[PDB]
Amino acid sequence: PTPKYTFTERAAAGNLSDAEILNSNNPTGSELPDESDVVVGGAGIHGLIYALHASKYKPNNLKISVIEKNTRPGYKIGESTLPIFYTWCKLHGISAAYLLRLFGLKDGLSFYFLDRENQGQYTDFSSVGAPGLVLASLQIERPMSELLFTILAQRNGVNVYHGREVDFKSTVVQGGGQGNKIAVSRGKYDSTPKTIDSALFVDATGRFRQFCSKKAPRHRFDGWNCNAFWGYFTAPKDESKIPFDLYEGDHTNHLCFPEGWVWVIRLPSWEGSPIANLMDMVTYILECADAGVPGDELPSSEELARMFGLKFQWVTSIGFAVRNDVKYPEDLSAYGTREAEQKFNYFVQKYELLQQFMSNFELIENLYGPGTTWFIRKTLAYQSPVVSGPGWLAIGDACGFTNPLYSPGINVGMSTSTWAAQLSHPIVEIGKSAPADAAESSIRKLLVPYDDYCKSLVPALEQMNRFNYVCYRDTRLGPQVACLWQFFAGIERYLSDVNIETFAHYAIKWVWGAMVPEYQQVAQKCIEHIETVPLDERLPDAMVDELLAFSNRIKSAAVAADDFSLRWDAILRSFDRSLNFVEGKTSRDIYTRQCSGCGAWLQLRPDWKKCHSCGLLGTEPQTAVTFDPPLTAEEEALLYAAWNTAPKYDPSKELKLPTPTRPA
Ligand SMILES: Cc1cc2nc3c(=O)[nH]c(=O)nc-3n(C[C@H](O)[C@H](O)[C@H](O)COP(=O)(O)OP(=O)(O)OC[C@H]3O[C@@H](n4cnc5c(N)ncnc54)[C@H](O)[C@@H]3O)c2cc1C
Ligand SMILES: CC1(C)c2[nH]c3cc(Cl)ccc3c2C[C@@]23CN4CCC[C@]4(C[C@@H]12)C(=O)N3
Ligand SMILES: CC1(C)c2[nH]c3cc(Cl)ccc3c2C[C@@]23CN4CCC[C@]4(C[C@@H]12)C(=O)N3
Ligand SMILES: [Cl-]
Ligand SMILES: [Zn+2]
Repeated sequence: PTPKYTFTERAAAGNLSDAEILNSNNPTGSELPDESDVVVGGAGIHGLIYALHASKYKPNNLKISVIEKNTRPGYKIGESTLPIFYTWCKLHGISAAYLLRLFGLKDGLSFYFLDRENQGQYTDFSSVGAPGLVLASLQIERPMSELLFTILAQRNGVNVYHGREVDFKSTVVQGGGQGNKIAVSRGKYDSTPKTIDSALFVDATGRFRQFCSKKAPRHRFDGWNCNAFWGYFTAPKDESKIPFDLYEGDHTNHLCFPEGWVWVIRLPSWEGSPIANLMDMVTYILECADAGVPGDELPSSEELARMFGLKFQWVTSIGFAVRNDVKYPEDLSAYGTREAEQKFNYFVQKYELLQQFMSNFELIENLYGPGTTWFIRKTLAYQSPVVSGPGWLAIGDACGFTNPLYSPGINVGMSTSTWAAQLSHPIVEIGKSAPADAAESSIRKLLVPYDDYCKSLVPALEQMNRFNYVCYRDTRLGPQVACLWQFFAGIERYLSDVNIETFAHYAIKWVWGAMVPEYQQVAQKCIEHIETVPLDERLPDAMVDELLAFSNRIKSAAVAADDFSLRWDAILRSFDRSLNFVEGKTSRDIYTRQCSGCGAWLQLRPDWKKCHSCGLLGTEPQTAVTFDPPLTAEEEALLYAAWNTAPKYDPSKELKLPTPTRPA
C-alpha cells in the first residue's frame, strides 16, 4: 500500500481541532446522530473493546455511538496486556507484526522478591512468553491503543465522538426497550446539548462510575487497600547493570517486598505527535494488515515516525503499588515537593536493591503534559454493587477494580466488555420485538448471569490480590506459593481454539484462575496466617515452612489431576516438569533478543530478519528459538501449526476451559 496523508492534509486544509479531525472519520459523520441503538459513555479501552466486539460478533445489526469527553485519546495508566488480549486483537484482524509497530514486546513475567530484614538478598520467579510464531503479549501506551481501536471502530461501522461529554444530570435512561435520551454536550459550559434517542446505554466511564454510581454506593472490601505512585523513565539500551540476575526488559518485571511491589514496563511512546498524523500512520498500518504485508516489508516504528512526522521514544513505566497501612514519616520534604514524588523516592531508598535498580534510569519530566512527571492514586480497589438495569449496563472499571498486579484490569476486565457486547444484540432486539413489560422482564432475566458474574468476580480478584501481597512478605512464599499457583491455575489452556464466537464465554471462565478451588484453598490458608503478623514484623520461619508444605501438598495433587500437556520446565526457569521447585535450575526456552542497534526487544522467528522498531537487519537472524528441553523439527512444526489460524466456529463443539482439569 502507498501511504496516504489524508487526515494530516484535511486537518491543515480546514484548520481542524483535535476532536474535529478525529470525528471526521466517523461513518455517519462528524456530528452526533439523532438516534442510535447503543450509546457508550467513554472511549477508554473497554468502551472501544465493547464496540468493536459487538460489531464484529454480528455486523450491521446495531448502530453504536461511543461518546468520549477527552479531545483525543487520553493518558491512562494500565499498560501491560496478556495472551487473551493479543488473541482478541488477532481475532479482530491485527496480528503481532502490525501491533509491534505501535506497542512494546512482552514475552514473560518476572518477579524479584526483596528480603526486607536482609538488605541485598532476593529471590526470583521467571516465566517466558511464547515463540514469535505462536503469539506475543504487548506493553501498550494507552493514547495509542485507544487511537488504534477508535480508527478500527470507525472502519467497522462504529461512530466515536471525541470532545463530547455525556451529561448524566439530564440524561434519561429507561427500560423495556422504550427509549433512552442521552444528553451529550461539549462540557458543563455548553448550553446547546444534543440528545441521542437510543435503546441501550453502556456505562464505560471507568472508575468514575458516572452512571452506575447513581444506582448503588461504591463498595469497599474489608481490610487494607492499596495506593499507587508512579512516573516515567528512560529505557536503557544496556540492561546489564540492573542488579537482578538474568533480568530482561521484555518482561513485565515485578519488584516485590512486604509493603507491596513495583511494576517495570518497557514500552514505546508516541507523545508529542500531532493527532492527525497519527491517524494517518494507524490507518496505513491497518491497510497493511488488511493486505497481509509481511513483517520484513513493513516499515519499522522509527521509519513510520519519519514517514508521518511523528515523535517516537522508548520509556519505562515504573510504579509502586503498596498497602495503605504503611506508616510514613510525617515530614517527607527531603524527597521532593509533591506527595507522589515524595513517597516514590522515599520508598526507593528504603531498599538497597530498589535504589540500585533505579540508578539505571533517568526521570522523564512531564511525558504526558504539564503536571505528569508524577502520579498518585489512593484506595485502588472497589466494586459497583449494580451493573445493569432497565435501559443500561456497565462494563470494565465501571464494574469494579482491584490492583495493577497480574493486569486484571484490561485482561480480565475484557470479559465483561465482550460478554456485554454479545448480549447487546438480543437486548436491543427484545425491546424492538415485544411490549414493554415483557421486554423488560426478559432482558432482566437474560442479564442475571452477567450481574451474578460481576458480583462474584471482583471479590475473587480481591482475594487473589491479597494472596499475592501476603506471600510477597517472604522470599520463599512469593515465588514458590503465590507465583506458582497463579501460573498453574491461570495459564490459558486451549486459548488456541478460541474464536470471535466463543471469546466472551471462554474469557468469563478464566478469571486468572482465581476461581480454581485449590487456588482458593491455598490462598485462604496463607491470608489467614499472614494477616495476623503486623506488617512491620518478619514472618516467623515456622509459619513460612508450614505454609510452603501445605501449598506443595495441595499442588502436587492438583497438578497430577490436570490433563493439559505443558512443558512446564521450559516456561518456568526454576521448576521441573511436574512443577517442583529446583534450587539451582536456570534452564528454559529463549524466544527473544535485543536489537543491538536500538535496544528494542524482538521475537525470534526466521521470517523477521530486521528489527521491527528501527529496521536494522539482524546481522543474519541465524538466532533461532532455543527450546530447552529440545523439540524435534516435527514437534516445532506441530506447535506453530496449532497457532496459525483460529478455528471456524462450530456450534456443536463444546468449549474447552482455560482452568485445570477437575480431580473427579
Ligand atoms: C496504578 C495502576 C496500574 C495499572 N496497571 C494495569 C496493567 O498493567 N494492566 C491492566 O490490564 N490494567 C492495569 N490497571 C487497570 C487499568 O488502568 C484499568 O482497568 C483500565 O484503564 C480501565 O479501562 P476503562 O475503559 O474501564 O476506563 P478508562 O480507561 O478509565 O476510561 C473511562 C473513560 O470514560 C471517559 N468519561 C468519563 N466521564 C465521561 C462523560 N461524562 N462523558 C464521556 N466520557 C466520559 C473518560 O474520559 C475516560 O476516557 C492499572 C490501574 C492502576 C490504578
Ligand atoms: C499458554 C500461553 C499463552 C502462556 N500463558 C502463560 C501464563 C503465565 Cl503466568 C506464564 C506463561 C504463560 C504462557 C506461555 C505459553 C505456554 N504454551 C506452550 C505451548 C504454546 C504456549 C502458549 C503460552 C507458549 O508457547 N508459551
Ligand atoms: C454451555 C451453555 C449453557 C452456555 N453457558 C454460557 C455461559 C456464558 Cl458466560 C456464555 C455463554 C454460555 C452458553 C451458551 C451455550 C454454549 N454451548 C455450546 C454447545 C451447547 C451450548 C450450551 C450453552 C449452546 O448451545 N450454547
Ligand atoms: Cl502482567
Ligand atoms: Zn532496532
